[PDB]
Amino acid sequence: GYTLERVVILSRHGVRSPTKQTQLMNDVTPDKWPQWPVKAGYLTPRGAGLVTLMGGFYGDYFRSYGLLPAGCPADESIYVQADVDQRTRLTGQAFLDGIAPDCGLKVHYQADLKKIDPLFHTVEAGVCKLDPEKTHQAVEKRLGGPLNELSQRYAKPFALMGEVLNFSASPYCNSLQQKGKACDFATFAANEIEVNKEGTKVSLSGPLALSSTLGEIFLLQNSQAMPDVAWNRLSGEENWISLLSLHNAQFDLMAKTPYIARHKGTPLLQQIDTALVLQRDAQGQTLPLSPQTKLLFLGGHDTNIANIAGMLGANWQLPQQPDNTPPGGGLVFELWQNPDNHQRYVAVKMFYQTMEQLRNADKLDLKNNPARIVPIAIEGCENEGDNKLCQLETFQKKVAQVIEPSCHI
Repeated sequence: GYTLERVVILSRHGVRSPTKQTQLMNDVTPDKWPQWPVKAGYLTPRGAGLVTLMGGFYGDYFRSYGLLPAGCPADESIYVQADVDQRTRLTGQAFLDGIAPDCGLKVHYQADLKKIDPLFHTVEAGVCKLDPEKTHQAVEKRLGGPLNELSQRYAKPFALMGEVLNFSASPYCNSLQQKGKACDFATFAANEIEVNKEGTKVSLSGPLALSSTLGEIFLLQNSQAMPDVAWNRLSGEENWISLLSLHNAQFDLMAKTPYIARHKGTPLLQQIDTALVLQRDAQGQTLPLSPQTKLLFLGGHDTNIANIAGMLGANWQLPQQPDNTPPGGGLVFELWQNPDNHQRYVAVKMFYQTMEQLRNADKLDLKNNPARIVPIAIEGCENEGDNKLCQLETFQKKVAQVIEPSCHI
């Protein structure tokens, strides 16, 4: 039986309200968008509740492998570091409240909340720049051709989005008709990538970008347990998968394309790796970890998970969760050891709540209703057995190959 030595969780924050509403999001449907109980982008109180339920599951799971004891953890054995946003801070705290209730443990974060954290937003912080030509070339290579082919590649999902929106009856469609254009949702505008002149932001505009945002909104509505999701026009598991495939495609192109992913993800990959093996003074280990550290939780974003997955050549689909980087989901790194020969191994898993588990705020447990756990294959690793184990030396080698040296924190 192998020993679980240490764990790093790269978590998305929990259920949040939508990002700020734009005129375009309004104009592509005749219907009114449901209002939310919190400011744009904030974790909702129900979202914090769900994260706490997941924290409880994490606690049950890790305690089953003796990583943490019963009751309050040994001090300094869990470290929780969050990005500066409300949704990430509060997710970190909701996690602790679940995994170690009434233990006085606290989320930690950057001293100045009014500045970007380069660990979570490396390119934004100017650590390293994206070159516009290389970015365009890389996203072509990822996609397998020009952006105009997205309309065919995702024809059925785009048609479904237009249906869900009732796009044909929308102000945007009328503006097309008045110029003598048809109202094909897939081609309402061009898909275009823009790298700013500083090389500190890459943005996508057009139908894929919009559809990625809107599909997430619907998924959030459902996860928040709002009574009317997508105006009652979105039903069925395959429709959910198809609609969210636009969102996942947008994350693949904009966040997993290795040129972009390695620039954005180097600091987090190094922090993960160095925490996992507990090389406390190695380059890229940015946190005041103790020798007794057993578990690091990193409270971040879907983009962070995607960046890491793109660096590591990881790709997945989550049963009963159509967003690959879902609310409250965590990309979990486990260090295992064979006590017989001392060989160590890394395992990578997505831990997540299904749509139904989020909507119904299901209490989670190891036996009857567990969070879902999906083992993740890593490109160039042994991926051996059901747990897809990578030999530690192989994993360390892979990390060293895919980091961008210029993007060290």
